Amino acid sequence: SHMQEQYRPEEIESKVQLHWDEKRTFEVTEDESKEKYYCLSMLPYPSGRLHMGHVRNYTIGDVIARYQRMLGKNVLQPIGWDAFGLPAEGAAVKNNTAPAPWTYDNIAYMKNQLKMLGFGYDWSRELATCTPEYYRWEQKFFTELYKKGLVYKKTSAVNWCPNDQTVLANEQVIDGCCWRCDTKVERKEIPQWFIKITAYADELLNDLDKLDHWPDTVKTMQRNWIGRSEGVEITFNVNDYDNTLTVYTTRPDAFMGCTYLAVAAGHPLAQKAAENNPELAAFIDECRNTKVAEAEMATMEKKGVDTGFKAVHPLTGEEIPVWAANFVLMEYGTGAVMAVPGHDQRDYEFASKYGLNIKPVILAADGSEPDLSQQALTEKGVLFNSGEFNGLDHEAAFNAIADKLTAMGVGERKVNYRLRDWGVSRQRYWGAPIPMVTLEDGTVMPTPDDQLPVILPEDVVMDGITSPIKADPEWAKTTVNGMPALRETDTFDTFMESSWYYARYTCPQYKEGMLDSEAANYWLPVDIYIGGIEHAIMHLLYFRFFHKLMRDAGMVNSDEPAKQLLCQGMVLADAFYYVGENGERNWVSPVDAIVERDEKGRIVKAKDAAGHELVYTGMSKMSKSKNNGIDPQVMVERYGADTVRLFMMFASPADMTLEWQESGVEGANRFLKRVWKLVYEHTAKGDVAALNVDALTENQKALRRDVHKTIAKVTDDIGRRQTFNTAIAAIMELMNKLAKAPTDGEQDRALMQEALLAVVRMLNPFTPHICFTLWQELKGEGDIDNAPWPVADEKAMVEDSTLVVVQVNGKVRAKITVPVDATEEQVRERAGQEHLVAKYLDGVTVRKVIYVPGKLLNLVVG
RNA sequence: GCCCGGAUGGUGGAAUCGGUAGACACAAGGGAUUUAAAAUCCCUCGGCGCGCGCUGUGCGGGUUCAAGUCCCGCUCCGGGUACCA
Ligand SMILES: CC(C)C[C@H](N)C(=O)NS(=O)(=O)OC[C@H]1O[C@@H](n2cnc3c(N)ncnc32)[C@H](O)[C@@H]1O
Ligand SMILES: CCC[C@H](N)C(=O)N[C@@H]1[C@H](O)[C@@H](CO)O[C@H]1n1cnc2c(N)ncnc21
Ligand SMILES: [Mg+2]
Ligand SMILES: [Zn+2]
Repeated sequence: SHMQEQYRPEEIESKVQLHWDEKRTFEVTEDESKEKYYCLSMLPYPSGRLHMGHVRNYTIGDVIARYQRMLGKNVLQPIGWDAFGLPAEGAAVKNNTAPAPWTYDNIAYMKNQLKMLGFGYDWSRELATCTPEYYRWEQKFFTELYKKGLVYKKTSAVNWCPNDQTVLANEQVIDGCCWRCDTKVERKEIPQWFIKITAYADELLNDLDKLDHWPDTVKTMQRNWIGRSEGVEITFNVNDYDNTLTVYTTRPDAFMGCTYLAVAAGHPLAQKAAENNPELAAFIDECRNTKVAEAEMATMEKKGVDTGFKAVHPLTGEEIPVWAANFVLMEYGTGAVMAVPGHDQRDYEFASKYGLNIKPVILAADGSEPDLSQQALTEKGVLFNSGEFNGLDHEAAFNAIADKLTAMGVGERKVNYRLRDWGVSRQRYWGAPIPMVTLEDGTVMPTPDDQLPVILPEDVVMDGITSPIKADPEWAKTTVNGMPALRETDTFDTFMESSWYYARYTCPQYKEGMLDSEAANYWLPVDIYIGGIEHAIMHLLYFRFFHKLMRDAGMVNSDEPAKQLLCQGMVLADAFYYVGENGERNWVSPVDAIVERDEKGRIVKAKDAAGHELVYTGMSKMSKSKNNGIDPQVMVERYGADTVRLFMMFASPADMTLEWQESGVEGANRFLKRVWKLVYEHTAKGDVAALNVDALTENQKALRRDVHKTIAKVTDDIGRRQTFNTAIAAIMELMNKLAKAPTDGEQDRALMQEALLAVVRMLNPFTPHICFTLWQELKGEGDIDNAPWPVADEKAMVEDSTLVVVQVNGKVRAKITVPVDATEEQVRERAGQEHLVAKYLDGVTVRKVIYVPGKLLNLVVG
């Protein structure tokens, strides 16, 4: 029980971290007496090392968790591991191991790094998603979803390197060819399992209105991703072809100006025409090189070839040419469209290139015929050049042609969504196996309940090309309904495990079912959910979707999983690479790469310690993929966890995208030494007297105002705003004022006790290790972790005056202190007494006066 | 391409509901203690020409008494784009 002069983190931090582990401070149960607060950070993929992206996410959470703990609540802050994934396979092959032990090594290493950063997690509720204790229940749930009719199998496009005969990911393809071998990747239609997320398309879209504490950035992204759309599916007939063509459109009003139809590459009409036509056959085989990604679909030049078959326009009775094209999506809509080039900018460029007919049917705003020499007229208006449908407005023209095509019996109104169904089949090893069984009959059915879980074997060896569970034919064998059967070798998408980990944290050792609803509904829904903006759409839409499925199974009460979403900004860093000797992308770290910069700041050249011409790919999010992550363990060993934690929070507000930099860490270490020095000098003098409230000087009253005003600001900045940089900045101001304040008399040292006890509590969320020690030295009640959050004294914060700015034609000339209860006439009189104000008022008249109470006075002058 | 964000001194940022632009820090320069250094404490710090005047928040216009903040048109950079997680 003795404080050193010098602040030594290495001696303090490890000793306090053991105390938290041994006393089980952050381990919690479902306490009915206390108020719950579920503070959830998104669980990491165990890549190997942590990086400053991870540190920002998990400090932000731990700040809120420790803050909410000090408000007197039972705070659950869990931590787990999204263990399944693609990187584990490639790394296992490269390092000559299996994917399982590689993943458990990386979990072990990262568990240490998190513990040394001192995040108050509930380690008794730890989860690894690659263990069968976890994935047994999602398998069991998948079979339940099949029996409800929410699962179905269909053919879907997949990236396929033809030589190796393996399914590649989107990341594994680069610049057309495959990243291993010099051979072009091709689209391959392959049967896969899907879950009907479109069944909950409206509910996912509509419930965004109820999420008031989610940011509008994420909500509007999810609305646009789902893309609910009311329109008409119009059917056609073809001359020398039996099968009809159905097309979707939101603009049936412009149907009479439909000069041609565009068709997707993988449409069954195009296959019939390609038998005789040699150039059309070459176009379809060229569309094999089209990648499975919407980025490369639209960015490329919109090419096309005439099919030959002429579709009959049902209303006009005219033959129109069907065309193949590489900008028309297969899975969105039917496959084909009703291309109106006169009133669509995408179709206009297609019609202008190939010289197709451009028919105008919609009048302009003024009632005049449109001018379609330069561009299309996307706007909606009155019809003309459309037979019986002339004169009608957009609302009438929508209904008229819809009622006509419903009456004719070759058309119907339909609610189409952009949202496609969630394809969950993957053909890799390191994943939870899909519980489906193909019998010797030929019939497919779910794996029965007694045979679950379908355990993935960890003890294996991988060649790299084919999966071990696929390669060995003995694994698939089983016996269902008293006959031979072959279970599904496809494994789940890793989003499957991340779509219910939040629920399983409430009851992670529960052997009887998927969720213990007593425990689940106590904690759920999640109060604050903290992740990257990267997961705005993909994960967060599955996350919610899965909650609604679990609700309909009677597992959980709430309609939504998370109350508040806090999407922190991506921690950015530069990313370099060089092409290998066999076309393999070797990403070099920024530390290794020597760089020559521009005068503005941009990068021009990029060498490395070896000597390769590196390819600079701009700033990008820290990740092991691009090899630009910065390990915090170097800075933690040098400066301490608290220093690194405080710097991450001080550099920018949570939601803002930060470019990572080393310059700034020294300011945090200097600040903590100043806090340590002020308490050392204070406590060394001795104990303190009781504080006399109404016996202070004007300096002492003003100082105590700034103490309680900081408590009000820091409470608002942490609680409501999550602007931790301004909260920390506010405390830095107070510490500078406390340093200058003399602590000679008993009233000053009594004030300094209240100040330091307040400042140490306000810093505890950010820098918990140093504050735990200083709390004992200031002689507070128990541990700082469970100690109460400071409440500001409204009597202490009362002002006797306020600053008023004086402007003359919107430009500041003087500044004055004025009493709070002061009229506009008193402020004008005081403002006139200033010499810089009266300088510009002479020779001219006061035309208009603008006065903001207690803030600003602007004099408009002629 | 499409959807969603971002840009403020040498650098990260502040200004919370249209109202003092640059709080709080880092880096740099000079001064002070110091056996020299480390460590600590001071001073200066957007630009152009003074105990003053104009100008200044990525670029071009606009509204207003007042714009970093609101409106219209752009540039550049990030995130997602359905098999990275
Ligand atoms: C639920 C599941 C789908 C999550 C998934 N397992 C996952 O994302 N795993 S993880 O290892 O990549 O990250 C864990 C957390 O850290 C954030 N993060 C990652 N990189 C950065 C960065 N450069 N900057 C800021 N934050 C980053 C990320 O959003 C997440 O909250
Ligand atoms: C006045 C011009 C009318 C225009 N010609 C039109 O009908 N466009 C379709 C519809 O209006 C819109 C719905 O999002 O996208 C188009 N669309 C529908 N399905 C698809 C698809 N599979 N691929 C590309 N676009 C599509
Ligand atoms: Mg700049
Ligand atoms: Zn290949």
